[PDB]
Amino acid sequence: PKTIYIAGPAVFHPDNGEAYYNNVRALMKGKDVVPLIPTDNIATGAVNIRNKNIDMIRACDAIIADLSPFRSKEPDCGTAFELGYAAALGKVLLTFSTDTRPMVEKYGSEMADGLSVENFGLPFNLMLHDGTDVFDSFEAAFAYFVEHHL
Amino acid sequence: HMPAPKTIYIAGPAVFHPDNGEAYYNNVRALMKGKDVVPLIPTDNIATGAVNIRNKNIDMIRACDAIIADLSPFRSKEPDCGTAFELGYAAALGKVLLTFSTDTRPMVEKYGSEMADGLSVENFGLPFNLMLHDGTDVFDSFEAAFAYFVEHHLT
Repeated sequence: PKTIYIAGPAVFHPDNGEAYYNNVRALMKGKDVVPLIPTDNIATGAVNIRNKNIDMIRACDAIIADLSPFRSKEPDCGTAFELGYAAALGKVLLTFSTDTRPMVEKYGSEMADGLSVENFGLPFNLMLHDGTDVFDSFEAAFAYFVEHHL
Repeated sequence: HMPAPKTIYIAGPAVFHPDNGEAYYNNVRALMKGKDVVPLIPTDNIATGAVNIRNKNIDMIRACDAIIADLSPFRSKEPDCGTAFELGYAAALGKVLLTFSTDTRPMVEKYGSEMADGLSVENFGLPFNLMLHDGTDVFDSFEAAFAYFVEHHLT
């Protein structure tokens, strides 16, 4: 029974990600996979939340990271960190975003607020992209997983 | 003579500076002059192609003894996600993790509440997302993070 770490800023929504995770649970029910939900409200304190989340990344088979814009046109840094942790461990890396326009399109130019905008046809920072397509939703990323990863 | 200096990956959004970070990186080099430690500078203007840049940066992270990551606000009150990824990569490999920000106020002070624009703000007394904090002090500047490295990790 495989495990997927469910990374992303759903946890900051007013419902603490309840609807997002319920949707994730419903999709993976009965498919020999089980979600690993971040511990941001099952552990107490920043230290044990970080450690238990890291434990889940070490245990997972793949990570599905929601790189949708968070508070700006940039994805959530906590999700980015978890993706880097998973990448260093050789996990299967799957990402999606609700806005997959190239960064230069999102920002309107190759510079905003005095800072240059990456121009590689990618929707976000190039470190977050390992060659696999950026999917449109958790469903698309999860459907890709089941077909190519048992 | 320097057979085996320590190495530090210089992570952060300086690559997006209008000079591609040259003034920042030149100062990093000057700070390390004459010490048994050398900088590994992101390849963001070394290699062409997003694939090769990412591969080259990961090469440097795998090689490094420590990462000093600039987690200052980047285009918002949040740090740069590229730097955050590199910190996660280094953390998984067990590197020495050092971070700094030009704004070390807790997130709830930065955002002025525990919820901002319908999205909650972490309330753990940390200046940024708790994944990016491993227990070490958050320093004020590269200078401060590097001085901590010199005191504790150099010799």
